Amino acid sequence: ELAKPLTLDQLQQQNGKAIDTRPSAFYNGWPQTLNGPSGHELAALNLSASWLDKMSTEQLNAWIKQHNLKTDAPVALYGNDKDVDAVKTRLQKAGLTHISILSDALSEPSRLQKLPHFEQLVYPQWLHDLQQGKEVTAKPAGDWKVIEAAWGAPKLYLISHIPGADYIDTNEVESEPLWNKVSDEQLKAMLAKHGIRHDTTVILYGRDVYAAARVAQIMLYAGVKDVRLLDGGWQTWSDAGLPVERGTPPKVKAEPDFGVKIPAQPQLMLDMEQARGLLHRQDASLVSIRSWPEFIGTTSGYSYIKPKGEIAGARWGHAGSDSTHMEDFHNPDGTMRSADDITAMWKAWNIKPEQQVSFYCGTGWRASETFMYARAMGWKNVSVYDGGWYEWSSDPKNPVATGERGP
Repeated sequence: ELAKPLTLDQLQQQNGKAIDTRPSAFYNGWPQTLNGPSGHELAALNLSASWLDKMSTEQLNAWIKQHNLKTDAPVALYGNDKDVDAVKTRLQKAGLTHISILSDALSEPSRLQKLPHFEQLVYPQWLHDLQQGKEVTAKPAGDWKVIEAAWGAPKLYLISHIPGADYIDTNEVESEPLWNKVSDEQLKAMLAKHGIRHDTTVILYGRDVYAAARVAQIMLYAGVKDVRLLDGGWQTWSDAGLPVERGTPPKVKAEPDFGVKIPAQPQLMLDMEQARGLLHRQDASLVSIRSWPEFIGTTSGYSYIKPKGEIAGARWGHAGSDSTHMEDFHNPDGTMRSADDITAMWKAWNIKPEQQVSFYCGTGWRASETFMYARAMGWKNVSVYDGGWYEWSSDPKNPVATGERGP
């Protein structure tokens, strides 16, 4: 059973921590109802009851230690009753000894904290409701498109996809020889074919978030003003049990006139020499979003990239276990991890919002995901260095760092 309830001020006086047991969408800032409260209590941690069946004892234990919860320091939970009880039970089994309810949680909307642009990382019920013609928070200001992105021709999309979702093949936005973005003229044709003007809202999802992210960032470069991602991609829609549609992509009405000159935001993409110029500075960071084996030089990550090693002077931004995973940015349900947590992860390696920051990996997909998360987090000067390791290392004169090493 729960300890004595605590108000936030009592919690602060007793040096405790608040834990928001709601899904991350609500933690991030999505209101649970129209004009409803937006965000989480100050310095709150997010442990969503919905993640518990995907977190082992080890995983929860690591999470407790990584957030500096002391066994006997008060923790005050909030959210719905059932989610609060589920969290309480696991935390008790993990050995926390002072678990209470935060009795005034969410009662003062003006004191809550949120992702500066949480509305860029959407969630399934929002998108269903949008589709159904309901009023939603942060509604698209005008026309909108929902689009699944994956490599190659539609595969899983044919079996199942989000109702009314188009499909983009990532090969429409990037190509040989270097898996850099196709030309400004080719993006113009791709935008037109997918019914996208600069003032069209685009919501992108993939089986893998980074596929969506990559399309997304390249559309932001071109000039689509309002581009967003389904947070956690397809598996969140699947998990929610919402309706699906099947079969080939339906006809989309083309938009032959984009309505501004492409690229409207060239600064969001950096070339080799721009990337080079960030290195060895405190006011900028060129950031490797590659697995640690990539980063130290054990492997290149890619069957088609012979060289091994890292851009010398690049700072490690974390990423995932191999070249096609992104665990270091995901919660157990595949959604973006807490901004406070990403922020501390990057700060430990001297990566900070006040710097000019550019992310890269082997060819750009993982860097695109981190780009979109930093955008949602309010980071004002971020980009992707497209060519990345494949480009960097294709010239033997570029400097390469190797081996285990710290900040």
